[PDB]
Amino acid sequence: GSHTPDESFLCYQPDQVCCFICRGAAPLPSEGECNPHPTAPWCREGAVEWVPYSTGQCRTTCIPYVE
Repeated sequence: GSHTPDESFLCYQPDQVCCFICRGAAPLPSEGECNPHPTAPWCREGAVEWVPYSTGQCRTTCIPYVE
């Protein structure tokens, strides 16, 4: 789409939650779905960044539910 900057997707799993801001890629699903979301206050609140994504470079982290 005329090239777009970084973007984050909040994925959902039967018992997990992932926050990722890619850089030329998309949200890789595994056992649930995902939604559109610029970034995440918790992503930075616990991780930091990323980069290694099959189709592109990303930046963010992953973690279980609230438990």
